[PDB]
Amino acid sequence: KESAAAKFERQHMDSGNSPSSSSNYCNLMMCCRKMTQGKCKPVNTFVHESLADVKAVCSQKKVTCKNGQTNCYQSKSTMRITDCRETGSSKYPNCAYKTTQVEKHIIVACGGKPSVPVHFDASV
Amino acid sequence: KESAAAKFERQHMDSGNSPSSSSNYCNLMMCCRKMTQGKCKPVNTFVHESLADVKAVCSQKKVTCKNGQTNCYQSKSTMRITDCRETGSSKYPNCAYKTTQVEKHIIVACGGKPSVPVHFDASV
Ligand SMILES: Nc1ccn([C@H]2C[C@H](OP(=O)(O)OC[C@H]3O[C@@H](n4cnc5c(N)ncnc54)C[C@@H]3O)[C@@H](CO)O2)c(=O)n1
Ligand SMILES: Nc1ccn([C@H]2C[C@H](OP(=O)(O)OC[C@H]3O[C@@H](n4cnc5c(N)ncnc54)C[C@@H]3O)[C@@H](CO)O2)c(=O)n1
Repeated sequence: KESAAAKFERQHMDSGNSPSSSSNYCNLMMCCRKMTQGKCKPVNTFVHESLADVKAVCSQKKVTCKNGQTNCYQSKSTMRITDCRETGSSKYPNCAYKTTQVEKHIIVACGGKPSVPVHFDASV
Repeated sequence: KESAAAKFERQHMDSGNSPSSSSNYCNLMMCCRKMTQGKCKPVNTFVHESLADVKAVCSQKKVTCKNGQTNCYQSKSTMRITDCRETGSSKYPNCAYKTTQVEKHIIVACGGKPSVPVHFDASV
């Protein structure tokens, strides 16, 4: 059972965050986009550019993926992205992430026809 | 099954939003804070201030609640809040919300011993 006071805190209190400064962004989105089911996905980047701008990376600088595969492409320009990384304290099922906003080039692996991103490799 | 290109979109794409402009803030927070289990809570306000600052309202301008109850209090200073309201297409179990950030005085009902917030009444 939950107190009326505890209920007010759960429903109405979000001290330290807001839609214009959401440090809980990754915590929310990783849960929402289903990357915390069964285990916490360790790292995940969210890209804030247009889908067409990202599909287009498949047409830019060919590079080698981190593991060595050779179907990766580096974006010509830096992109507005958000890095989500588990915190040192993160313990499933309470997956915790550090939200970091940055502008960097991205490298994805592309596949199929036409060639579209099917894996996010790195941010540089 | 889900395709690799679809998986990539679900995991890495969020054009039009970011930790500094989270228009999906409400959609995310209403689900997280448990206000969409069963049905979609119609309206809800999130307060981005310290718990101390919100509890302190219980010591401010006594006023009558919307329904006529008289244990309501209005904040002397404005507060950073976010109004979450269901949208036209919102229908359980797919709850959708319009996020609106504003700065207004809040009115809450206080109760218990000691007196603390137990209900959010309105903003003004
Ligand atoms: N800055 C970073 C660094 C890492 N990451 C993430 C993305 C990766 O997940 P995901 O994009 O699902 O990719 C993993 C899936 O992709 C596939 N995959 C891996 N390498 C591939 C390749 N070269 N070509 C095609 N598919 C590949 C299979 C695998 O299930 C994860 C592990 O590398 O780390 C990130 O988001 N931001
Ligand atoms: N702009 C708005 C408009 C509406 N709302 C929300 C908050 C209300 O939820 P909640 O705070 O749980 O309040 C409901 C609970 O509060 C209690 N309650 C209602 N009035 C009370 C009062 N005057 N004193 C004590 N408890 C009261 C019991 C009930 O379970 C909900 C329904 O009015 O709408 C909002 O957040 N922002």
